[PDB]
Amino acid sequence: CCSLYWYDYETFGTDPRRDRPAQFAGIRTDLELNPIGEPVTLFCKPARDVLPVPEACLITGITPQMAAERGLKEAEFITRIHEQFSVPGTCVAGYNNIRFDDEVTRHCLYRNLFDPYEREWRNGNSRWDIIDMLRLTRALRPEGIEWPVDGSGKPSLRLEALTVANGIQHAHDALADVRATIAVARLVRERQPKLFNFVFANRGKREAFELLRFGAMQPVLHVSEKYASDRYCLAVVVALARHPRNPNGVVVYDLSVDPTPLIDLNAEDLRERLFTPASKLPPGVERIALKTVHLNKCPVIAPLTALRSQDTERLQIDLDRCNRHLDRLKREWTLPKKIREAMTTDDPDLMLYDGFLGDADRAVLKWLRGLTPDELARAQPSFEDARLPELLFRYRARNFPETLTPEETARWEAYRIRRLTVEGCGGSIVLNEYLARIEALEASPDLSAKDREILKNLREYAREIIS
Ligand SMILES: [Mg+2]
Repeated sequence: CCSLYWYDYETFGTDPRRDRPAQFAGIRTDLELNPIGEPVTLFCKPARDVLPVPEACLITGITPQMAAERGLKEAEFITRIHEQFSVPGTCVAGYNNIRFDDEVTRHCLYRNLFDPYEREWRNGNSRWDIIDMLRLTRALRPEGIEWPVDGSGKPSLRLEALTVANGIQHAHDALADVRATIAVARLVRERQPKLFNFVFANRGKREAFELLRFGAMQPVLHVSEKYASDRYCLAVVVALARHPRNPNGVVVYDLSVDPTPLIDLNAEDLRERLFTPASKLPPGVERIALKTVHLNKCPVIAPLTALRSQDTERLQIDLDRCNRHLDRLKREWTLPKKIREAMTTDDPDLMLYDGFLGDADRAVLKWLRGLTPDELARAQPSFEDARLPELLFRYRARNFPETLTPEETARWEAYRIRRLTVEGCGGSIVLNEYLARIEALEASPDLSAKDREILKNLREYAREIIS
């Protein structure tokens, strides 16, 4: 008895690690994509160490004042989301959620004393994202769907362009985005049900690994944001090695690129070119066409035999050339080891991926969360993980500031102000940039009345937050 929970954030900036959520929209559906129960819509009050990015507030229309006025404390905000997410059998899905919104969720759970991952895998739960399914559909079975292009003819998967081009539309608040996501998913399910079921059924770690055929040197299709839109985000790849550090990474080679440099260079030169940003490569030297597949992120892979002859022709795929390159790679006994060889703080808010929680810590965290604000002030717990002490403090200071001692309040105030004002103290943006970016935006000739009010609100928020 499983369900799909579709969601989206509007946030105060584009850095999931540092910029906090402002709005959440959620809609649960059955596996037919028909809604169950009511949509959820929540605002999150910004804690008093938050400085939003001006441009984001203009795009969303959401000021810190609006969020404070209509929202919940972050603890309750995330607890209500966590409730919906952790209902057994729930697959939590969205549109580009895995590489953005889910990171916002992980960091938010983390700060608020939840395990960042349990909602993703316990009690039959899982994740999904439709963006790579759409990339595969457009690349491999585009029939029956209008694939929009922008003004200069470049391909676009933007939610609004896609929905209008296919006549399933009906502004950018989170709720409209979520409903448009569900509708786009329905459209794929209707026009290409077999692909839809293939991608969905194969979305998990185990199943994605199996599709890679590691290590039979079998070429497969892989779609990714990292491959060029001019090639429909698709490449013919082969899995060559497990990633040295990331246990969920498999490194794959784009068989359209001459592998001579990968074969000929030593481990030192290979590491060098592989860590040189493409912009900084010398002239005549292209990049090493290796790419990491993150098995835990619902990567989309299909067998080479999914190509019909019109698809190969349409995608301008040279199978012989790929085969020729594959032959050369099969001959190198040492290549996997060489690849693995070539590929090899402080702030608790920035240390989510520094290590996993123990079973013990998880238990004390749960107990602390069950307490009332008063009980929580008296707790005096003991942690195995070194990150949790300071982390517990900020959680109390942000959501329950009336619960602090006089000297605790002075500690919060020192941290709070220097996060708001000094570079590298947690925030993506500090007060002076915030004001400078407000100035830049104020100088433009094409501000709406609404834009001005928002920029006015932002000035007032900065004035108020430092007093
Ligand atoms: Mg979104």
